[PDB]
Amino acid sequence: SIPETQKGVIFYESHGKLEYKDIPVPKPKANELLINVKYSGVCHTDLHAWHGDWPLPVKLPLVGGHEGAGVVVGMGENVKGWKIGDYAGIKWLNGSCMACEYCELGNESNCPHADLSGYTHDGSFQQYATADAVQAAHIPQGTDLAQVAPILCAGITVYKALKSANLMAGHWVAISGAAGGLGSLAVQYAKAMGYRVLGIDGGEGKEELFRSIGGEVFIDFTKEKDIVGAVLKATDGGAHGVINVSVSEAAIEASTRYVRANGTTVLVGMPAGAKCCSDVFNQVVKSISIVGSYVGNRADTREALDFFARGLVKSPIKVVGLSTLPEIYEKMEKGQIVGRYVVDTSK
Amino acid sequence: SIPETQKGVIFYESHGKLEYKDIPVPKPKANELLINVKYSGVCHTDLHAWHGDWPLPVKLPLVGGHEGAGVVVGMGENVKGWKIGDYAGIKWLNGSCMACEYCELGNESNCPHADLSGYTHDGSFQQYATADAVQAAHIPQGTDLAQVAPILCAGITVYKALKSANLMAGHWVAISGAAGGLGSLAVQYAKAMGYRVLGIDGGEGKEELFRSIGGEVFIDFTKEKDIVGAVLKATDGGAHGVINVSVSEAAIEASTRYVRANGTTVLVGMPAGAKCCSDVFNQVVKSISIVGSYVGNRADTREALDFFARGLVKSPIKVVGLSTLPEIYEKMEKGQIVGRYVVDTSK
Amino acid sequence: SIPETQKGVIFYESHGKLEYKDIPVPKPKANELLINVKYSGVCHTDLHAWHGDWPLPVKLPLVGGHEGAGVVVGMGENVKGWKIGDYAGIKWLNGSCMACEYCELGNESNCPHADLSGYTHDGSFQQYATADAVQAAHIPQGTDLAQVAPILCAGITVYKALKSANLMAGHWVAISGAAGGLGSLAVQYAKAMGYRVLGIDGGEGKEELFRSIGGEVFIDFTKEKDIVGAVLKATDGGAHGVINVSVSEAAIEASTRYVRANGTTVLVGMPAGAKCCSDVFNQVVKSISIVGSYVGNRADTREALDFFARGLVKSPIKVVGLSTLPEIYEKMEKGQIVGRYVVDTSK
Amino acid sequence: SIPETQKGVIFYESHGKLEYKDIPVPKPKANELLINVKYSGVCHTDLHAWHGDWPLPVKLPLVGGHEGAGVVVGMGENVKGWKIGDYAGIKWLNGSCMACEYCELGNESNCPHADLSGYTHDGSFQQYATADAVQAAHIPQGTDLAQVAPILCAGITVYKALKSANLMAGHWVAISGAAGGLGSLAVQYAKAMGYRVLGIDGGEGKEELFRSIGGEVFIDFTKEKDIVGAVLKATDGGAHGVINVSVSEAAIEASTRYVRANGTTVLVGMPAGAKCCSDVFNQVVKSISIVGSYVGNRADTREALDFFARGLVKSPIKVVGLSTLPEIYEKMEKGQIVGRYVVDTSK
Ligand SMILES: NC(=O)c1ccc[n+]([C@@H]2O[C@H](COP(=O)(O)OP(=O)(O)OC[C@H]3O[C@@H](n4c(I)nc5c(N)ncnc54)[C@H](O)[C@@H]3O)[C@@H](O)[C@H]2O)c1
Ligand SMILES: NC(=O)c1ccc[n+]([C@@H]2O[C@H](COP(=O)(O)OP(=O)(O)OC[C@H]3O[C@@H](n4c(I)nc5c(N)ncnc54)[C@H](O)[C@@H]3O)[C@@H](O)[C@H]2O)c1
Ligand SMILES: [Zn+2]
Ligand SMILES: [Zn+2]
Ligand SMILES: [Zn+2]
Ligand SMILES: [Zn+2]
Ligand SMILES: [Zn+2]
Ligand SMILES: [Zn+2]
Ligand SMILES: [Zn+2]
Ligand SMILES: [Zn+2]
Repeated sequence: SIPETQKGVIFYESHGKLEYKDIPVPKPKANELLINVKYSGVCHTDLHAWHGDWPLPVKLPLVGGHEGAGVVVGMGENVKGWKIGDYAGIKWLNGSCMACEYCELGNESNCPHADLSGYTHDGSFQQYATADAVQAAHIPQGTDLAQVAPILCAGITVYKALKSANLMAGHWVAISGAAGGLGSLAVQYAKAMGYRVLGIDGGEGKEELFRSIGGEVFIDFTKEKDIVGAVLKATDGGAHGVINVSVSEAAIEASTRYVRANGTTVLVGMPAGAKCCSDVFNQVVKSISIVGSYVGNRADTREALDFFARGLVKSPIKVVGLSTLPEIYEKMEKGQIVGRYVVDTSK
Repeated sequence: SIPETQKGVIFYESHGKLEYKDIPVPKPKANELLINVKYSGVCHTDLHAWHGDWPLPVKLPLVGGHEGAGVVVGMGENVKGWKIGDYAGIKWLNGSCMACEYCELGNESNCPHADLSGYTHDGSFQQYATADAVQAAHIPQGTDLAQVAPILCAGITVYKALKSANLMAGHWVAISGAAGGLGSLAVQYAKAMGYRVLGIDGGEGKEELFRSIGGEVFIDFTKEKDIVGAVLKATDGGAHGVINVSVSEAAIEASTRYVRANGTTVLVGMPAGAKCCSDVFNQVVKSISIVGSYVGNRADTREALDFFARGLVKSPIKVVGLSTLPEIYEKMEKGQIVGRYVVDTSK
Repeated sequence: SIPETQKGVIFYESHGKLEYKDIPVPKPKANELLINVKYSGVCHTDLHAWHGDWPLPVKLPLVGGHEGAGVVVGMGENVKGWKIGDYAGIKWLNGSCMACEYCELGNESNCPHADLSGYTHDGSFQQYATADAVQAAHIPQGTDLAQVAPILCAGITVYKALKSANLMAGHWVAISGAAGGLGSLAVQYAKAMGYRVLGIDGGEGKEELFRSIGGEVFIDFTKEKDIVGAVLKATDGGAHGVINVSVSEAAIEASTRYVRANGTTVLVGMPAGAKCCSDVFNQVVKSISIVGSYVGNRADTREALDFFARGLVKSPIKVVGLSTLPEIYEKMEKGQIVGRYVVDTSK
Repeated sequence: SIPETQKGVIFYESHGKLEYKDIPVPKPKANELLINVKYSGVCHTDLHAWHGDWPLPVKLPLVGGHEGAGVVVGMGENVKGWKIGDYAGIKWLNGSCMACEYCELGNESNCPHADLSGYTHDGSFQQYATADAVQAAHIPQGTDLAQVAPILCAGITVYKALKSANLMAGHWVAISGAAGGLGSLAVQYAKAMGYRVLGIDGGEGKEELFRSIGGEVFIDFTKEKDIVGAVLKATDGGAHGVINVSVSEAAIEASTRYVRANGTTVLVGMPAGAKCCSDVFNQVVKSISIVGSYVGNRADTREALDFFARGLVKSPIKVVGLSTLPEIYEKMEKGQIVGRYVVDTSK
């Protein structure tokens, strides 16, 4: 039935050797599911984590990963709306307190008692993982789990960021980083949501990917000397919305400056040490809003998966073995990635 | 009955001598009210107009003023909803194209063809002024035009800001510089809107004043030094809303750090150099929004006036002669202005 | 160059003979466009005007029409944002006071002094008509004025209704009578807005049509009899939004019962007798809203036109001569109107 | 410690004899708290329940009551954020599934698996009761429990109904039934929320109560022949909001007809067999919304109690013995009640 030993990728100090090795299988707590993870998307977040790019410390030794699509093989005595066999999703937000003002308003990700997969809780870069039963993602039977894996962070994230840009069907959204993990999903969520899509990315056939997945206007940051100008021109006065999913502080500076007056620039990506600076005068006069968006809630999860089920968004994924995570991380830190890598935990 | 000559305050160069001289009485176009301004507010926005600072062309020869309280004394053929004897207010936004995206959404401020009182259009620093009938404030019968005049820029601006903060009755709002100028007004609207009010200011008896006008908690920048810590403590986790009257980089920056999760920190004035630098991490992790808020539209205005009608918002004013005006510009170009000054267009 | 005499369609009594006779060309006031209407829509609202049904005074002698597509051929002095040669649209709401609570909130429809095309103001059933410049639609260059004309009442009404339904991309919307008239248009906007579309209609091949225009599920009133049950089943718990084109008491009433919890059921047309009876229990227990939705404001309009610009909303039209008009009123006063009729003001 | 026997009021068939007798103390389930209830507000809902006024059946034999303010003396092994001694509130919504689309959106009351205090779950008309630990109301230590008891249904209910009327500080709200249990709280919530308050009730010193608790304009339905007229007059065109907490189908008819254009009428009260009927034309033309509101959620609970803690709302209560519930019910069915009766479970 349930083994005692499994394989994971784990590091013991920040930015230290990523070890592919045999580790213990974790036991569920009363609130938690034990999931046999079949695939895990790899999120740029997981790299920031390994590098120690963020002001919060990770749990060491840490098993990373937070886009885990697997099966429920065990559960706590306190878990309720779950059967053995159900498919489950391990997300960034392993678990919230579900008892504070924030969790009550559906801003579960902002709970100060938040427990995070691939940071403070052993994640989905292993064959077996634990996750809060209340927060976990109900994945419909029959879902190709390799394909859905990225909806679990990149998908819910950009979906919720779009809602928070307060667009309307027919308005322009500019996706900053349109070819990355988060970017190529945002592009589709946004087409599905009725927006006109402009994409800023750059690199080999990054454009091609963008066209193939429904985007309308592409601006290549490798070639366009005046990004702002192009956006302003392409959208006749600026993006009603901007979704910053680059890992560029620069790209973020620009997003403050090509967003439409009365528009909204959303911050999603979180580059090392990054500040968003904008001129006060300019932001006031133009009544521009700059909004931080942090993953999503359960309702965001249910909605975001519904888009995948209907077939309207689909990550451009390559499936490689878990034991190849050091390679994905090298590829990712060079922005070579066209969409998403998901790891098979069998290899 | 309607004069031909009038007294007013006008210049011929950027930073030219300010001529309290006689000038022609303007004739209203078919779309305008002609207004006999009895009192006008004076703020620093008028200073920057004079100085020729801000980017785009002033209209020389210019009569300044954008806070005009008067009586409709004449009107064009096209005018509707206005009677001779109605009390009218001349705001920053005098008129707009009424035929663009921005205008239609009640964001006329952001019109490409915006006509600006005391800038592109001769303003309230004169006995008789013209104004697009459609934007002009409908001051209610039985409003003291001296006491109401400053409300036409500061009051409405501050009311719009509080809406831009997007709070509900019972949420804490934090107002920087809360006892000086825009602050006092802010505090009073906030209170009248059901918000719990935290004030930050410093100096001779400002705490007393702040209490006397509805302020709940006062944080003293002279005697406290972990502002963030004390705002957090007092509001049990941060301020749902912030209005940033004081515009030091540091005061704004701190807002991003004492603002509650999912809260909104609002940028207000027209400061000609200030930057807002938010840590991307912290802004994303706490789901914070930084909303630039400009001048109110016609609905903002009617609403801001209704609270003042109800006796709920008062400004201490100091009434001196229009003839005295240059003296007051001159005191503003240093900083010898103690308080909120209203000009009497008869003296 | 601009004629003095013109042809138009005018009456002298409530339900009088409809004179296709020559009439003076109206002169625009300083606030108006003079428009050479090339095509006008014809709906039943024009029928009730003629008939003298609705409560308050028609303006005899009257030229009907409220769906006018033309070119700006002249303008008053006050007009802004308009050029000769611009294509313009004459809607139900022609002009308003622009100086009341209602006007300022973009709810001009509800103005006490609302000037209504083909009612209080001679409308689009004529070669040349005048219209308040501020409300007139800005039809984009490169729009076929025949195909666009009906969108000026039905299209916008139907677009506003869907907003009044307050749905998000991926929510089910249920549209009654979905293949006839307002329905087809509704369906197409809904689809273009990201909504999943359920249609209810009945009769000869309406299901086919409905599919051909984006409809997802079709519920056939001929062949099904637990409508509520089938709407519930198909939408897995009810329709987040309902647009009630068909106005039988029963069709509306049912809406309150197939609408999802927290959902919104929208009332649209101008039916001169219909009642909406909701069970208070059921409306309270399912937190249902019943929102009356009227004609779109200037922003509703610019948005509704932009979808049609993009090729996403088409109406089958049938173009017959303005001279032919009374025949069509006459067919409307019974119900011999097969489809959506547009008048050519040259023939 | 915890007795095995206690006293309750219980009936065995609908509208049957209300028995004051010795009953078993209930055992908590894993999810639940066992509360020693000290006081229970009595809600008109509890009467509708005993009479069988509503289309859903009660649990028989039923212990009524759903505004229970007491102490936590025991709890399930699965309960988490609770200590023995905490004060707890039993509300209408004993418990939701907390796992469906609705519960996720914070519309917990609309869960189809909803378990209801004083209908499907033994309520607070007894010394000891069970209640879901996740839904239960955290009452701050030191709260006078007799006074807070009504916040638990009447308070959260009207608070949430006001939010759902979408008013702004300065708009008029008309409370229909301003002197009843729900009414006198709505009046205060609304003053606290910055609205102008108009009240419709009637009966001995019902006005007096209204004045004493902060209401501005009272219209007595015992004396005013034209209620609509008076409201229209009193608020200069109608209530931006209406909160129907009468138990009159009539009063509800009127509320559809004195609500401001663009305003919102909220249905809260649920008289036997009641329909809300409104003219379609009138509701469309005026873009009026009619919205059902069903108690509140946890966040509504936390907010609503915060208003009581700050001292801004206070039920006008008489405290009598539980054993006197047949008398309260007789008084209530004659609309003699000026505010609220709370039952002491010691007598
Ligand atoms: N806030 C959240 O809830 C959240 C959720 C999930 C992920 N994230 C964060 O979003 C960021 C991106 O994660 P990702 O998984 O999409 O990154 P990726 O590496 O897969 O792709 C990023 C894209 O950025 C483009 N990009 C870059 I680097 N610089 C750019 C520039 N200057 N302009 C446009 N595109 C750029 C690259 O080409 C790449 O496609 C990371 O900081 C990650 O922590 C935030
Ligand atoms: N929907 C909900 O979430 C919810 C929550 C709590 C209570 N309720 C419902 O609200 C209704 C009122 O409950 P209550 O506890 O306030 O009722 P009350 O008896 O204490 O006072 C009701 C008032 O109605 C006045 N009233 C009446 I009877 N007819 C009136 C009329 N025609 N005009 C004005 N006031 C009227 C009476 O004078 C009384 O003060 C009941 O149907 C109850 O089920 C609904
Ligand atoms: Zn929490
Ligand atoms: Zn992630
Ligand atoms: Zn000013
Ligand atoms: Zn404009
Ligand atoms: Zn029409
Ligand atoms: Zn008006
Ligand atoms: Zn539920
Ligand atoms: Zn109740």
